[PDB]
Formats: sequence, C-alpha cells, structure tokens
Amino acid sequence: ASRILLNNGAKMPILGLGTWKSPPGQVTEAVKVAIDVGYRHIDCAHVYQNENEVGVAIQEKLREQVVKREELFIVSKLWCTYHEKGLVKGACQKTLSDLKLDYLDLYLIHWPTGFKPGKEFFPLDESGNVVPSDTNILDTWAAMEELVDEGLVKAIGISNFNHLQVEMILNKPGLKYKPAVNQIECHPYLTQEKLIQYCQSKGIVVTAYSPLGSPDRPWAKPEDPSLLEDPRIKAIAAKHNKTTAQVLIRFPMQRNLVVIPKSVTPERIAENFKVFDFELSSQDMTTLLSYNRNWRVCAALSCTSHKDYPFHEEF
Ligand SMILES: NC(=O)c1ccc[n+]([C@@H]2O[C@H](COP(=O)([O-])OP(=O)(O)OC[C@H]3O[C@@H](n4cnc5c(N)ncnc54)[C@H](OP(=O)(O)O)[C@@H]3O)[C@@H](O)[C@H]2O)c1
Ligand SMILES: O=C(O)COc1cc(Cl)ccc1C(=O)NCc1cccc([N+](=O)[O-])c1
Repeated sequence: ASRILLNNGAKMPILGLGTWKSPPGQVTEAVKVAIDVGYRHIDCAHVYQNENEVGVAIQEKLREQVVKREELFIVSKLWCTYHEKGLVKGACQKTLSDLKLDYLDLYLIHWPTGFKPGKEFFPLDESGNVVPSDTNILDTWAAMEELVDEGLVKAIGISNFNHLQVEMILNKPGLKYKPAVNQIECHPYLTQEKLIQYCQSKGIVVTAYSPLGSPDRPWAKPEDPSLLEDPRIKAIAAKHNKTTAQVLIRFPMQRNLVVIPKSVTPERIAENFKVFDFELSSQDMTTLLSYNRNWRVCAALSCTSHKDYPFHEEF
C-alpha cells in the first residue's frame, strides 16, 4: 500500500523525498529525478531555504506533463519564528509562493518551540540559548486551523511533538481539526515505540524523518553512531541483497509509518525508492528495533530550556 489514509480523507504517500540540506544549486535536479522515478510526496520547509528551487522542479514537471498537481503530496512546515497567530498565514503564503503552489497537502508546525520573530531563523542569546517567542501550541494550532478553513492547506499536523503536546491539541476546547500527522525522528537507534503507539492509537499518522541517521547533519561528530555504516545493518542488507539505506527505509514502512529519506544524488534518489519489492522478516524487524539507543540527530541543546522543548518527556 503506497499511501496511508489521513483523518481529512486524503491519502498520503508513505515514501517521500526529504529536502533538508539539498543545496539550491542541486535540489531542482533532485526533485525532478524523484518525480521521474515515482516520488509523489516531497517534504519541504521554509527553513530549508530551497522551496523556490523545489517549486522550480515541480512547475517544470507539471509543464512537462509528468505529473498533475492532485497527484503530488507537498508538505511544508511553519518555521519556529512564525508561530504568532498573525504570522502564520503569511508564512504559509510565502511557502506557497516559493513553491509556486496554490495549496499545500500538509502543513506542519515544524517544532513545538516558537522562537522570537525576526529575519534570523535561529536566534540565540549571547550565551547560545535560543530566544523563544511568547507563543503556545494551542493558538498556533488555531492559526493552522484557519489555513484549512481558508483553503490554503488540505491538512495540518505537527512535528517533533511529544505525546503530551499532541494531547494538548487533542483536548483543545473548540478543536476544529485534529492533527493528521506527527512527523518525528525515527530509525533503529531511535525506534520511538511509545510515541508511535500513542499516535497510532489516536488516529494520527506518523512520519519518520532522518531514517538513514542524517549523516550529512551539520552538527555530526566522529564518535556518533553511524547507521549507514553499522555492520549489523549491512549484514541484514546483505542477506536481502539490498543496500543498508534500503533496509533503513523499508523498516519504518513495515511499522505503518511514512518515511522521507533525503538525497540530491540521482543514483541514490532512485535507489531509495526501490523499497516496495522486499520485506524485512520478523527477526529483522525485531533485530532492528533492538538497536534502539534513544539517539537523536535532531535535538538542539540550544533549546533544552524552551518551555515546549519536546524531549524532556520519555515520549
Ligand atoms: N520535521 C523535522 O524536524 C525534520 C528534521 C530533520 C529531517 N526532516 C526531513 O527528513 C528528511 C530526511 O532526513 P535527513 O535529511 O536528516 O537525513 P537522512 O534522510 O537520514 O540522510 C540523508 C543523508 O543520507 C545520504 N543518503 C541518502 N540516500 C543514501 C543512500 N542510498 N546511500 C548512502 N547515503 C545516502 C544523503 O546523501 P546525498 O544527499 O549526498 O545523496 C544525505 O547525506 C529531511 O531532508 C527533511 O525533509 C524533518
Ligand atoms: O529542523 C529540521 O527540519 C532540520 O534541522 C534544521 C534545519 C535547518 Cl535548515 C536549520 C536548523 C535545524 C535544526 O537545528 N533543527 C533542530 C531543532 C530546531 C528547533 C527546535 C529544536 N528543539 O530541539 O527544540 C531542534
């Protein structure tokens, strides 16, 4: 099953293309190729500062008659400096303009943490602490709901929200739309069993980001564990005659999750899509879930004091 049913009645492709760190000089080609080999879901963000170039590729393939707009599932996220209710529409409309689209299929609150509005995306104080904004998850959610009621986005969701933060929204008095998706980091070093259990139990679809462990993350260290080089996982890959990446992409699919591996390398974009022609066995699944080390590629120590920092909670 290539798509998963969302609570808005729309179907979301379970494999999408990540675009964080895809340089503007190379992401247009990336998206064009992805569309060419079957990707229909592209995961974007204003903060990735390549939405223009992603829109370039999309308009072109629309122009080329390769895909139609209704077949695409385009995701963007509201960056942290726009959580004020009076900034949300503009932030969404800028994304829409850059992407040269008239609606988004899914718009996520990118992180639960609101940051001080201004030009700078990740404002820190002298001391390297993030400068928060006086914004809260429920009003930002209300702002997101407006986007749906205005036709600008078909569905809204959240990202990097812990189960209590999700619950806050769910129990919102006057809730208009429940979150359709919770996009979270998820891979065999961070298997997220409890949050997944929670989300699924509440009818929220989970998207696994950084499924290859984000080797290109700008803050990586040599000592960190490296999923793609993990000999145990290469071993699993070798037994199925697949790449480690393909094992890492297949793993979340068999957990009823959406997954969004990133590449700008045409060969890998293609490689990464070829995950619907094998199955990981019960033991593979069991073995990969056992490699959980609660290790995060995305956890900003600069935000550990933000009130809405999601990763203090167990899940
Ligand atoms: N919601 C949020 O907070 C959030 C946070 C982080 C990520 N995400 C989304 O999740 C996407 C995926 O996560 P990510 O970008 O952090 O990292 P990832 O997808 O885990 O890893 C991408 C890295 O893997 C390399 N790679 C890709 N396919 C490969 C293959 N077959 N073999 C070997 N190396 C391969 C890529 O290299 P090349 O590109 O050079 O080929 C790149 O260096 C993002 O791009 C973004 O869309 C969302
Ligand atoms: O967030 C992403 O999708 C990928 O990570 C990026 C990407 C860009 Cl272009 C800029 C900055 C980041 C990054 O530091 N994200 C981590 C993050 C941010 C906010 C809060 C937190 N937090 O932990 O509260 C963490």
